[PDB]
Amino acid sequence: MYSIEVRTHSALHVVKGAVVKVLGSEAKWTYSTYVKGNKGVLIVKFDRKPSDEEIREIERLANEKVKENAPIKIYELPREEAEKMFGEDMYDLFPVPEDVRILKVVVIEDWNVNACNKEHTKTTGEIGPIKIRKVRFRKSKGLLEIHFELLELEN
Amino acid sequence: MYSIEVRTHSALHVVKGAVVKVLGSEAKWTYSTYVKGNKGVLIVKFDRKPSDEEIREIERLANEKVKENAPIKIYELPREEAEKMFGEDMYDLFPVPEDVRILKVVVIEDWNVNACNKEHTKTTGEIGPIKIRKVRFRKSKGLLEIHFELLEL
Repeated sequence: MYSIEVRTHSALHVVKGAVVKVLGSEAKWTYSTYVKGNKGVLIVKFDRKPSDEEIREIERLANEKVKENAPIKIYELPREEAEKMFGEDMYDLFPVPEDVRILKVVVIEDWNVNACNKEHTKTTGEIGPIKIRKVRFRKSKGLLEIHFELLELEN
Repeated sequence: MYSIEVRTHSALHVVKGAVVKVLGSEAKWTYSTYVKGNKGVLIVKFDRKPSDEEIREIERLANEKVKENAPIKIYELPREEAEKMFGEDMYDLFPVPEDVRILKVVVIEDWNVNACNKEHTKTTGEIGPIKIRKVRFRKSKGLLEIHFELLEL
């Protein structure tokens, strides 16, 4: 039985994966993230405002991965042997400081790979249904904002 | 008489200004910077590889600002103050930590405004001629790399 913030934290990886599956490689770079209670904000680098349809497909794909109850594997490799095992993709827009040389790369098979040290749930089913509440595109910096929240319907 | 590093530091702001004059608003966000001796690397967020011509125009503009010997004014306002004086423009792609509440905004009139705490030269003339050695565009992250160096003699 995990907290709601650990839940929400894992959802970020799930939503990130769905964002990429719908929008493609152009949206694979995370700019930043934020978790507060059952609310989360994923900001990914992108160039346009997704149509309401893509947004729904993102949400549905996220929720679908939750139902699949896939395992969230947390490897803890070197840096390079993590580097050419997962590649560039495990990093965010702004890589981790060089004074770090032991990465905890969180992975969800064929979905998302990210260097993260926060606490995660063992499987995706423990996250629960995710709902996207607001999508904001910021032309200037070219950043896409995905606001979502975990739901409490018996979960 | 300033060091080479302080000179190079200042050139960054000059080059940044030139980069925006040529490429426009789309390139106003700095991703990161690096100074080593007389070499500098300005990485700005952008979506394309500038043509050889634009690169030259950047370089020429940069050097033109150096000859103008304009004053590099270093204001030091409390955080929320310098916000509506200079606006979002004084920041980089990734803003400064919230645990900072007193900014040193370096400015070059109608050229560039940036929150920086490094040491700068009083005027642009003390920077000297700037030379761009390599421009790299990274499609994936959408970042443009402007490598340059100050000249000697």
